[PDB]
Amino acid sequence: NYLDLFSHKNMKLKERVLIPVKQYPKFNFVGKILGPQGNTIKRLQEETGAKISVLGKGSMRDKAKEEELRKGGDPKYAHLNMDLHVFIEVFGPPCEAYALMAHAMEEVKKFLVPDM
Amino acid sequence: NYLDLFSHKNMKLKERVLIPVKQYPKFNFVGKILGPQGNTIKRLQEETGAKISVLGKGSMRDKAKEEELRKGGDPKYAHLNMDLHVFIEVFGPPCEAYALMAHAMEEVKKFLVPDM
Repeated sequence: NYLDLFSHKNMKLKERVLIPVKQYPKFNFVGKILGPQGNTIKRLQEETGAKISVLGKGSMRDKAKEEELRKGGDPKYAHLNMDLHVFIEVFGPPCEAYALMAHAMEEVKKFLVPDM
Repeated sequence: NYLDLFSHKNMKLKERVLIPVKQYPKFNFVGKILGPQGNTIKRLQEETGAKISVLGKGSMRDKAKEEELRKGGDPKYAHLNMDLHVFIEVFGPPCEAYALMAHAMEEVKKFLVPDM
């Protein structure tokens, strides 16, 4: 469409960011992002105002539970075939939607490139 | 697609931002953005690392030249039917393409919402 700076309806922005395991062979990304019992990624979302979730091959870490669930074919576990990644979604007023997503990308970069 | 944080090939991002003339009845937006013979929007681009251009009904300010060019139907003047807007385009490495466009949006907000 067009972007209207004074629009009351929010636009969405979405990104699937690969988790660079190739580049960090011994780094437990998945662990770090999620945290002691769900609490990190919880505050990460609270802090960014975005929806962030980890998805794809290796996201439960547990090759079995993933094979079971994949093979179960429940649609919700669809993502389990995909490369491991972080799925960032914002829903924001046009005047700030880019700000939101960029902030969110920053915060997430901190995890995915941890020696930045 | 997917977003790769360690990718050498740049992604593009584009936005068409309406210039809110209804909201600022007596404000010469077009003038301000372009400047003394082209120099503002020139630095704006230099500073953001983005491609920024003003387009649509009123972007020359000159009802005649616009009628002539519209009716001339040269494809380049296509935009002359559209609402007046700023067209922001970035071409950037994935790890910072969002940063770039958000910065650029901010800089442009500065012009389009001038009393903010």
